Amino acid sequence: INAEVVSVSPNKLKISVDDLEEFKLGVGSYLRVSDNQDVALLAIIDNFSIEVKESQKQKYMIEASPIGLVKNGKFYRGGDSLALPPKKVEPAKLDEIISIYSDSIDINDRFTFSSLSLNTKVSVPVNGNRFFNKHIAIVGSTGSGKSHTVAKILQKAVDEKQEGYKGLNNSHIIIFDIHSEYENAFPNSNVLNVDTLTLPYWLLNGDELEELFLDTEANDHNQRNVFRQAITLNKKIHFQGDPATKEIISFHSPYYFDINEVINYINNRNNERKNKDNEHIWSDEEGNFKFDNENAHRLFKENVTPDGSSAGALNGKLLNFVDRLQSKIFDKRLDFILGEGSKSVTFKETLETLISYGKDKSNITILDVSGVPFEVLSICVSLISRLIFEFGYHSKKIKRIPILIVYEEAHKYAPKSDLSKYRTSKEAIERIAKEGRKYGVTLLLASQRPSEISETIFSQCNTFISMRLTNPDDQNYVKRLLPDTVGDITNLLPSLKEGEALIMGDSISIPSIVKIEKCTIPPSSIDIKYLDEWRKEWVDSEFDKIIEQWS
Amino acid sequence: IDINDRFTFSSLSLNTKVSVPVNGNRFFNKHIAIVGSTGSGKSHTVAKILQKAVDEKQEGYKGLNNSHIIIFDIHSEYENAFPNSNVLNVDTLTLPYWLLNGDELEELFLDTEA
Repeated sequence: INAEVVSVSPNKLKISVDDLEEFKLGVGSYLRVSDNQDVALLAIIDNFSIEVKESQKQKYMIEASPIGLVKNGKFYRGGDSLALPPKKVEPAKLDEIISIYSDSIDINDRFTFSSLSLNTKVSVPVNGNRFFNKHIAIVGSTGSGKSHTVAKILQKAVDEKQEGYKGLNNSHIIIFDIHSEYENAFPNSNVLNVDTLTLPYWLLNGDELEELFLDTEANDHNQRNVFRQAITLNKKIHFQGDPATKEIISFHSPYYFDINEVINYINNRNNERKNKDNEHIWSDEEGNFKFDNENAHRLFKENVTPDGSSAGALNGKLLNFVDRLQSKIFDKRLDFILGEGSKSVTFKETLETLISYGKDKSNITILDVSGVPFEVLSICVSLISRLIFEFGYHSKKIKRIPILIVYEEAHKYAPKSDLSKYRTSKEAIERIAKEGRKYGVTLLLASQRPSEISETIFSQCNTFISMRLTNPDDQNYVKRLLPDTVGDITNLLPSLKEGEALIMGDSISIPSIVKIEKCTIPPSSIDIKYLDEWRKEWVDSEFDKIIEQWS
Repeated sequence: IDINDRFTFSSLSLNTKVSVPVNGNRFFNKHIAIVGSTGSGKSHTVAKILQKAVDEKQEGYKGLNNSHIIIFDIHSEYENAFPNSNVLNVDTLTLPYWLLNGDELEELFLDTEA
């Protein structure tokens, strides 16, 4: 009567308020509709309105959305028919808001890293087991502090430990940051950039190893056919294992090979010669032989001279091929993956760095891919993604350790586009998403452009923490891909504050607008302060020093 | 499909309760194509039809039926699949040269280029 619900729809609650000051508050506040005790329905507020009757004081309209009903402290989603035209409205108390989030998850499995935006005092704990074992997607536009949330979750991930022992916990954290953002956020972490990390070229699969050395645009099927052939025979001779395994070895099979002998194989095939017997005869100081699958290993050496007065069938068709590989094998930017240390490294040492079980075991491994060239960025981010998945695949085989692969700027690796330069990372990250949940290898898509991420990869993640999203194309992409929704809270995305997040999913009890805790040590990236350097005087001695290094 | 004609070797993936028979009279008499990349279990699915065709026997007798499947396997992948089968590798199989025609005999022995 004084303040009464006048429209009870199963999705929208429209109530009558005579005066707000006596009623007590903003958009998104929680409302309780119960004049009868022992049961209540909790409704979040959509919007206010004012209808003027022109004969009395104006009545403030409050449209609310029922998020669910509470019975004896237990929150159940849905809208019951117990609501009647004689109902009462008043703001929900702090203890009833607390009971929505506190009672749903047990004390041991609570994982709190934020608080409600409407009321700071109430803290929202997410179900930690359901949050981490399932894939997470943290999308929010630039300037919204998205990387602060990806940090503050991970600082709470390391700090979440068992009470039995204090120290380095069970987890493992791998971050693929391009902006070098999380160096300051985790100072005790193990950081690997191009100058120290040495990936092996032979661990690349068939899809990965083709695009590292070739391009699909300027290479025909006959041009690549020797390249699959040349590596395949080089794999078997360097294979020191049992002969009962070597027949399964192919170009897709990750076994060690020497790339420089493959270059000599391509270069020698560029200079192949036909004799009077019409056979690719070959000459070296050890003897005289013909080109065959048995005697192809002595072709791999450099000191092989062609003999014959007539050219071969595949002669001269590989000079463009070998020079393409010749440029990459001494490309100084590709020294981390085709260098001398890549031949000398082992698979044990390769996985000892990415997992970081070395001299300084740390929870968090940072793979700074800023120095990686952009044409091969989608390959190193694909090789490591497969390697941790293969580590996760074989960790349960030797046990018959969850690893979070944080993908900073995840749309750069896994885009909606189907271009061949992003082909390697998109299908490998799909294997992390679709399959790796049961092997313990779980991911974290952190990106400021969610709409560039492919839908298949993005939808698999079921817990959706979102900061301010204000690009209209980004908003329509995320709001279409939602597993759950509450009426007027997805429209609040461009109006979110700094550090204020929207987190939904089956881990959290109810979708809500939360405020992530402020980072004591924020993920600040050290950059070239352009206006600070440009304000200084003209540096002239430093130009001569650069060219000498270049030369 | 008639009762004597039904040849079930699989079940629906979206509903495993229902069995999916094929017209086995029209299944084998017209040519079959099994297609799938490595690691897809295609060798298991290829073998499964061949066990079921072998086990497809009339109840009036106990023993061998009239199954005749000849396998050109290049990866040596179904030697362990069928224990009652005969495997003929190179030291046991014997191929006469005189049964080759002149088109095969020219390629096996000589080269026209030299």
